[PDB]
Amino acid sequence: MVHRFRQLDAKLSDLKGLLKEISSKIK
Amino acid sequence: DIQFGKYIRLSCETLYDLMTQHWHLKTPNLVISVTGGAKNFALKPRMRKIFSRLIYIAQSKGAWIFTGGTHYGLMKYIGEVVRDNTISENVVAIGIAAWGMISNRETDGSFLLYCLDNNHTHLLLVDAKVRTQLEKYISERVIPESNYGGKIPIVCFAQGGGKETLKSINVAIKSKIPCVVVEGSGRIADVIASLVASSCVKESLLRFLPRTISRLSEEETESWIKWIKEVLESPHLLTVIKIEEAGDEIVSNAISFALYKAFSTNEHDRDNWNGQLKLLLEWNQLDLASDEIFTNDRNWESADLQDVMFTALVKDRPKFVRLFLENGLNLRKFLTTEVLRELYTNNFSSLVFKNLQIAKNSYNDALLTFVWKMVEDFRRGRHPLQALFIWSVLQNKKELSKVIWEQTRGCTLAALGASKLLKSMAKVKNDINAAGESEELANEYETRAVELFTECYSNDEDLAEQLLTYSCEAWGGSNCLELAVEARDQQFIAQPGVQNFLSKQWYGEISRDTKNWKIIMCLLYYVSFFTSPFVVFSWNVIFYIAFLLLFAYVLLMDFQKEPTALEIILYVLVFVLLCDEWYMNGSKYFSDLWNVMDTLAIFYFIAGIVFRLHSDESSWYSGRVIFCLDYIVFTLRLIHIFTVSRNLGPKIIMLQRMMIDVFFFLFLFAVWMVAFGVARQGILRKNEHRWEWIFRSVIYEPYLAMFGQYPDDIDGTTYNFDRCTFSGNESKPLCVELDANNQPRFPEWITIPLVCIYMLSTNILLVNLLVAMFGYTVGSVQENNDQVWKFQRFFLVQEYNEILAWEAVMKENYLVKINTKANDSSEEMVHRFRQLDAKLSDLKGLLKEISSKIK
Amino acid sequence: TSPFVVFSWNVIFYIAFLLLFAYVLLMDFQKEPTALEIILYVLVFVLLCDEWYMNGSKYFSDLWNVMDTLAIFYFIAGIVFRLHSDESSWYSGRVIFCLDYIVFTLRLIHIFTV
Amino acid sequence: NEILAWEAVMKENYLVKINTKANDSSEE
Ligand SMILES: CC(C)CCC[C@@H](C)[C@H]1CC[C@H]2[C@@H]3CC=C4C[C@@H](OC(=O)CCC(=O)O)CC[C@]4(C)[C@H]3CC[C@]12C
Ligand SMILES: CC(C)CCC[C@@H](C)[C@H]1CC[C@H]2[C@@H]3CC=C4C[C@@H](OC(=O)CCC(=O)O)CC[C@]4(C)[C@H]3CC[C@]12C
Ligand SMILES: CC(C)CCC[C@@H](C)[C@H]1CC[C@H]2[C@@H]3CC=C4C[C@@H](OC(=O)CCC(=O)O)CC[C@]4(C)[C@H]3CC[C@]12C
Ligand SMILES: CC(C)CCC[C@@H](C)[C@H]1CC[C@H]2[C@@H]3CC=C4C[C@@H](OC(=O)CCC(=O)O)CC[C@]4(C)[C@H]3CC[C@]12C
Ligand SMILES: CC(C)CCC[C@@H](C)[C@H]1CC[C@H]2[C@@H]3CC=C4C[C@@H](OC(=O)CCC(=O)O)CC[C@]4(C)[C@H]3CC[C@]12C
Ligand SMILES: FC(F)(F)c1ccccc1-c1cc(C(F)(F)F)c2[nH]c(C3=NOC4(CCCCC4)C3)nc2c1
Ligand SMILES: [Ca+2]
Ligand SMILES: [Ca+2]
Repeated sequence: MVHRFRQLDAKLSDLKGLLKEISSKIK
Repeated sequence: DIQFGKYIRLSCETLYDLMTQHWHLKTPNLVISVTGGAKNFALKPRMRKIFSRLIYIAQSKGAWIFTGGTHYGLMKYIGEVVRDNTISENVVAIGIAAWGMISNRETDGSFLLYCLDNNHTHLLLVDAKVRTQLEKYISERVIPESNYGGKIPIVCFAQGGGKETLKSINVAIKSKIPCVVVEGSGRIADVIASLVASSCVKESLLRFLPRTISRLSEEETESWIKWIKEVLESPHLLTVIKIEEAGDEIVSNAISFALYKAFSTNEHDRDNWNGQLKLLLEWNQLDLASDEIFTNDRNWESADLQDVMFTALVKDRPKFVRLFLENGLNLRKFLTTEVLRELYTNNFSSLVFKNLQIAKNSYNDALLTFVWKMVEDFRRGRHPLQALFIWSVLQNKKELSKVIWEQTRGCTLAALGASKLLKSMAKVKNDINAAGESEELANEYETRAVELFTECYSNDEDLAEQLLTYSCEAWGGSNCLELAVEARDQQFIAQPGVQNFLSKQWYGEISRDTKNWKIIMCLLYYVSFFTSPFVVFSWNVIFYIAFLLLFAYVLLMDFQKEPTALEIILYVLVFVLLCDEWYMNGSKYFSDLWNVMDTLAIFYFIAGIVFRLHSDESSWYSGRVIFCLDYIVFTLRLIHIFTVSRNLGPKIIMLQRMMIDVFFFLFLFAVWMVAFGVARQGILRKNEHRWEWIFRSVIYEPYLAMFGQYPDDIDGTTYNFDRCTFSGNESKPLCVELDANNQPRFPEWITIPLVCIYMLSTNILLVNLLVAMFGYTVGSVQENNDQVWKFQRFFLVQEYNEILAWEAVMKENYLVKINTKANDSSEEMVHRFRQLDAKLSDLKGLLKEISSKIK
Repeated sequence: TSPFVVFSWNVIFYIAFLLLFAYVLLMDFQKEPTALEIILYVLVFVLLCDEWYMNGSKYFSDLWNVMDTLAIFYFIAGIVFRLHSDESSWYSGRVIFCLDYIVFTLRLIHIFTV
Repeated sequence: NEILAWEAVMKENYLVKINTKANDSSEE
């Protein structure tokens, strides 16, 4: 499953990047 | 005093002066349960575990414990645990109680609205502030022999919240070094744990303690929120035992972390790092110390560390030893004559000293005397690393022994020597657990050496043998292989590499595994063939067989009155064999059975010669008989000779395991023989006055009965009077008792069933049972017999700079492999999911920050 | 006072008793009881007294106990035949003693279970 | 008396060990 959980972290990283981008947008 | 105990009963520092001298000694540490005991407390298993571990730690460190002592809830259990531990440094449980809640009050008085806890050793009466003042004074107390920079470090434990608990927490926080600790579960402790805004505080307080708040007035709850704000101002003093945690030694970790944080935040002890390191050394905290101190590479040159290092060696903290070595430390330079002298003179247990005495006196060995004289030389006032390893292993320090062994250059040799030392110490047995641990550690070191040698042989087969042949280099009298032999290391010698080396040596210069029969047929180029042990053994076997043939010919065909020259040659050959055995006399000649047997044979031969030379018929006949008896031993020596067959040796060795079964068989057989023979002889014969015939008819005939012979004088029809004699003036058995009519008198219906039963028991049942036992025995011990034969093969065969660096490289690779081996499996994911929650927490924090930004 | 030593003494005494019984049975068995046979009777009754102590427990529960009672009964019956002073009677008494000797010897199997 | 208390202590330790034994594995 380590192979497969590995897939999960990519979604979290992309979501964090988008969150930072939108935070820059508002401010 | 009190009966169920001194009670000062003072009103609201001076008490401490009297306490120190009159009653008990000073405290390296102190612990306080600030939270009071509710009328009803939830004593779930986790609380019980936490407080039992806390009490055990207090006993280990020897600290006072402060509690109310009302005999309700938590304090009841703490007192019970304290009493049980003290009965089985010492723990002291001082208690304080106000006269308001005491039901019965009397002025050596005895005691029957709270009831005082019985388990508390001491109690104080007041006509809570006194507790705070006493804690403040004890904190302010200055002692020079303190690793905490003085101040007598104090830790306060909180289990359940409340008004009194919050007041106590606040007053303690106002004073410095409170070191408050709050557990996960509690009426108000959960609030504090969750917090680490008025609206959020109100929400947490309501959800965690809903009912009590409604009773409280608005102003009072506002004041409580102010108190909680004051507590929340400084989070470094607060420490929380999170609920999710379920590991061991949680209490010790929490206490150590809180005390370390308090010491670090002093703002004047921050510059000093030795104190922090010593504090983290007292408590088993490796990761925290490594992260805080050694990682930064701030202010230490690694030269002073020696001091701290010494303490670890005496306090059994192997992980800190490894940490010091990794971060830079020359053990060779640190180890000096003075350091070793201090280590051996004082820190060395005298029990091991007398045990060394007894071990040396009981048995003498080269390495035992070497280590003995080394330790005496150190005590009275050269490979010091070996001395440190010996000191560590002797005291049975498992982990530190391995850590030290990792540094020795003679890895396998050191392991074998340690195993031999442990076995020799275990020989001297006085405690079961001590001997068990000694033998277990010796076996572990043996297995480690076997693995290391497997790697050595795999990497380089040709030169791995040089390690076995390589000498000690001052390590000890013997080398690796001899050291393994002395400790009876069947596992080590039974591995493929050592057996292959032994075979290659025994075959000699002859090319190995050419063909067995070619070498026999063959019986400078010739010198190499003629100097091999195989050929020498073949020649000796041939000579012995020829000697047996000559002995038989002289004994049977040509044995005249006067010694003939051929018999003189026989004498010369036997004395030549005696001279050959003179060489082996140097070793434990009487230890083994075959050696004593050969000495016996030689003695019998010389006695037979003495009879031979008398020249009298009755004397030289007895000499011939002596020679005949000696021939049996001389021939039976072939069984010992042929233990190297590789096909017969294991089977021959197996015979040693059948002795118990043979003894049981013989015991039953002898009992039955005696019973049956006595019964029959008494039944069918009168008084016998010839001793020989008693045993000839009681023992001999039943013994023959198992070989298919059937008794004849048991049936009247079969019985024949020709063999027997009425009187004793003859050499044949006495006749059966007769009657007035001159006929046999025995009933004949008693003897026949008896004989049938005896024959059934002996001929059939017993032998089949023996066969079954032999089958089970050969099945059970088949594998161990191979190891035993391989071990004896060493004796049977022996009867007739760059390498150091390469060993270091191989050992370094092996150590790197084994250290990371646990991480190689990586079958645990909890470790790894743990990583996920950090991202979610950071994302939630950023989300809250951006939400604050917009609003 | 160790049980090991007491057991060793009892085993030695039992072996000596067996030797004495065999000697009386084979070499010296005369018409009129001899003092040596009287000593043998005394020893057997001493063993009976010793078993009286173990009688308190489940004496008939185990096989060896009933076997020893049977042996004692056979011995006393053989005595009764022995004292009649008739050839046909004391010969049967000798046969009885011979049969009893088998049980007395076979008790060693039970004795050596430790 | 002392033996009884020592037995109680050992039994308490054993009970605490066994009760939390199922949680020790934590294979779920
Ligand atoms: C009076 C003499 C000259 C006549 C005897 C004839 C044979 C009975 C002797 C002569 C040489 C002997 C052999 C000399 C050397 C050996 C090797 C010896 O060891 C092994 O074969 C296995 C050793 C290993 O595997 O390590 C076993 C016996 C054998 C065949 C001996 C067995 C008996 C032999 C054939
Ligand atoms: C009749 C008396 C007066 C003279 C001696 C009779 C011979 C027939 C005896 C003497 C020495 C004996 C031999 C001693 C040693 C050996 C080797 C032994 O083992 C092997 O042959 C091979 C061993 C292996 O495979 O390792 C077999 C029996 C043999 C020939 C023995 C069998 C019979 C021998 C020749
Ligand atoms: C489990 C089985 C197979 C084992 C024992 C069976 C038989 C071998 C035994 C059991 C009882 C024995 C019998 C007991 C009594 C007698 C009578 C006996 O003759 C007399 O008693 C006459 C005495 C006299 O003349 O004074 C001859 C043998 C016989 C049949 C015995 C012979 C063998 C028998 C049949
Ligand atoms: C009249 C004649 C021809 C037959 C009887 C004489 C013997 C055959 C008798 C006398 C006493 C008997 C013995 C009394 C006690 C024992 C021990 C018993 O085995 C045990 O000791 C174990 C008992 C258990 O397992 O509990 C088996 C029978 C045996 C030999 C008995 C079998 C038959 C014996 C030897
Ligand atoms: C007429 C008498 C004096 C001569 C008999 C000579 C031996 C046959 C006797 C004398 C003392 C006996 C020994 C007395 C005590 C014991 C110990 C006894 O128990 C054990 O050895 C193991 C007990 C355990 O391990 O718990 C076994 C028999 C033995 C050796 C007895 C076996 C037979 C012995 C050697
Ligand atoms: F392998 C074995 F042991 F035979 C055996 C194997 C399997 C089952 C039973 C036995 C066994 C055991 C015992 C005991 F355990 F009781 F000793 C026996 N005893 C006797 C007899 N007792 O006395 C006799 C000899 C003296 C004359 C009277 C008859 C034979 N036969 C037995 C058979
Ligand atoms: Ca020899
Ligand atoms: Ca009995």
